[PDB]
Amino acid sequence: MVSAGIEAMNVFGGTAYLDVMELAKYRRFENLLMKEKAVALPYEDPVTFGVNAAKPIIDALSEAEKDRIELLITCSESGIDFGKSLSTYIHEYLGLNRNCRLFEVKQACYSGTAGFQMAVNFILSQTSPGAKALVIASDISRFSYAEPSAGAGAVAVLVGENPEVFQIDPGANGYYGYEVMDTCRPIPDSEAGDSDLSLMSYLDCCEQTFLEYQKRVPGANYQDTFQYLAYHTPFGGMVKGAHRTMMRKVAKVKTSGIETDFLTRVKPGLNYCQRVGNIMGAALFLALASTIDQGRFDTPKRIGCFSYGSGCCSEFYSGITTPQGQERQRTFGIEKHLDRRYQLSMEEYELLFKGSGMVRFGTRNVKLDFEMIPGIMQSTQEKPRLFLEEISEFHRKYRWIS
Amino acid sequence: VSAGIEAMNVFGGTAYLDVMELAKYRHLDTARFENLLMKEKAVALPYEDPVTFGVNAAKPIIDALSEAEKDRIELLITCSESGIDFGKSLSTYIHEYLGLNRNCRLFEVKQACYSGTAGFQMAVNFILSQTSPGAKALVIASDISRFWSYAEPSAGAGAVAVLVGENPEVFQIDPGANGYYGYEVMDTCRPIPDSEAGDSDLSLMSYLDCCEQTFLEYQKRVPGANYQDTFQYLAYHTPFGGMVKGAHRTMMRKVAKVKTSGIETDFLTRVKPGLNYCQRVGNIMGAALFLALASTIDQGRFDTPKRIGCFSYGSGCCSEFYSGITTPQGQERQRTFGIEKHLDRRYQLSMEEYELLFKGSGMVRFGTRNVKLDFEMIPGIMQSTQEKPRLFLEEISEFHRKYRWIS
Repeated sequence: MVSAGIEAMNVFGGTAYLDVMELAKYRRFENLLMKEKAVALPYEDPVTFGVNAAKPIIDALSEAEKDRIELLITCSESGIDFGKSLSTYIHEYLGLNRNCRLFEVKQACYSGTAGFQMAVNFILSQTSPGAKALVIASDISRFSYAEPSAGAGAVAVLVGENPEVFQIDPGANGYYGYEVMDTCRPIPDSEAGDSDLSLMSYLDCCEQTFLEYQKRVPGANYQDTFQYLAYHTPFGGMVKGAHRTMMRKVAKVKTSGIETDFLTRVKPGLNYCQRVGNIMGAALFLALASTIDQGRFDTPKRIGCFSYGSGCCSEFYSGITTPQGQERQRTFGIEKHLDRRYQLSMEEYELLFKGSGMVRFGTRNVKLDFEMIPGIMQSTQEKPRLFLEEISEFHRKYRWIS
Repeated sequence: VSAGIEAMNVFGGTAYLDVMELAKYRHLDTARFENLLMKEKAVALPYEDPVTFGVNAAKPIIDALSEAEKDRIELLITCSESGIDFGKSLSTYIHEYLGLNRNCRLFEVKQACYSGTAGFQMAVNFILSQTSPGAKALVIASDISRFWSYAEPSAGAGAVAVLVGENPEVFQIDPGANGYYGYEVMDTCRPIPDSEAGDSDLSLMSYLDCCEQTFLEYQKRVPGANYQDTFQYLAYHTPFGGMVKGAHRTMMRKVAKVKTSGIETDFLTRVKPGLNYCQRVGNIMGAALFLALASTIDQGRFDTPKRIGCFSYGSGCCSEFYSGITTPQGQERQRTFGIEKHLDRRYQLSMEEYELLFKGSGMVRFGTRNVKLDFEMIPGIMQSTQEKPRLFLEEISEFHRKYRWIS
């Protein structure tokens, strides 16, 4: 009847980043498909990241197409308020039409997929024919073995009725959730709990989501049905591990062919995760976007996506991306934008770390210095970017910088 | 395919106090209270939280379902601004203690008091999408107020659970009949763990702006819609009855453009029913509109199917106006939950008991890592009423919450 999914998607992978191994030295042989991690500056927040992710999408839309954006869901665990959604600020600085539902969803790293699935149902519901939605997953890590791994990033996803970049397979969904005692975020500016069960639950969910998908999609098969696979990816290493486990557990193939399957179906999805680090609720979208830019779509290919969030909830779902989709995605130049970011030295990193306190969950009044790390602003010369200028009686003021 | 509320129930606290009594005991200007239609406010005990409230709201709904119907619950959204964690959703704990099937999406939505409606509208679209035919969803709006001065007597605690599905006798929504409107505004927000801040200076102006613009958007999509004749009752986000009375008046002048003399009558026949339960509970934030909807259905007249119009607002802000039909059968279903009876059975705090509670509310405070709760800290309350089993917070251990059923 009516199709639904991603019409466009873009990644904002920070203004600044550091070299993961360098930071380990300055602080052995883990070395686990990490290379770079993005780092939120103090004049940056989840609004900044979300707006900067979504701006290139909105820029490319006509005035009429933009006014059809009628749902803006931001997905995060880096909330700035217990009641005010990040979506309010984002709605303002992207200049969206007021005829728009806006809110924030939260379930650890499942947030993005939850937001996306609700957006998809808005489209399929046809409660507003021709409408679009914008789902923005945005997370940052402020502040031992988590520090070099923990990133900052956002992925914006425009959803609608002509989804050349990722047309979902309606109803082809295996969702699974249950309460588990796991690493959570019970304190304002930090984490707590235990990643001791994390992997076990991720793998449990990974299996059970696919089995639920098979139950609703008869004939589905983990090896042949999917030409690429994308996973919630905190770091490449554990996804490589989880893929291996899936091929033994579920696909039940011989050990010798697994490395090949990983390289052809999963490695493309992992490219951008190495440039940015764990971006939590945006990690799966990042991997999806990596998959689409780094893979091959001479003809339409099916991609299977697994989403997981601690606590926990999870979902496995799938969609088609076409040659035209991949073309659209290339115009955003994600890789080029990653190449242009500013590399912190360890000394600069220390100035940032000691400065991150001035913007800390309770902060009522603060004025930010964009020159606090002198080189960064006037360093690249690109499209305008949003930054946090000040907090005044808890209300946030943002500024465009060219 | 139809969609909407198949059942709905309210949990209005274990304990409550008399609002005027609390104003006196705090030595406040009684005048600033006198026309606001407030009587009682519910108060979360320290052994209660948004999970407790949510679970207790939803339990009777789940009890009334067959095993098979319950296993079709595939979406659990909880709607709050009283979150307990930056990433772990209240839905995880609620999913556990209601015993739902693991084949279920779960998460939390947040936009001030719009949270509930946002959750409910996403749930409706799950049903209309037919991505899982026969599936149901459960949307639970749950908020509590822990502890500026003039908010204390007004600020309540409560939850409303809403089962959404394909045979909605209690509120069948009108698909696409939706006027949503939002924009950024500097308003009263919740930027600190256990409190509020900002300014209710623009709040009313924005609530009224939104109330008008949502209906105009609704008209734009529903040609022929009319604020007076189309809706046999109207429900609003209601923090307290007084401002909804005011906002209805304003709407009848601004939008319906009727003569001043007939407005009081229109308020009494179309709005006053919806305000009954709010007086018993106080402002329950994201659940307030659902509370008023439930009040409307229990207290109104549905000899024949009536259309109800609902206005949802949340500071910051976002808002939506939408409508549905409720049938005589719907109102019957709703009566089986005995909401009024449950409100009658709550424990009334004295001011001395209220002080013990207030000084105790600190031990359960957003950052709390380890605590053991005393259910006898206010001696009379537990073994007071004799009702179905109820969930309470027993302990927090390394940030993980443990809950207990008490018969």
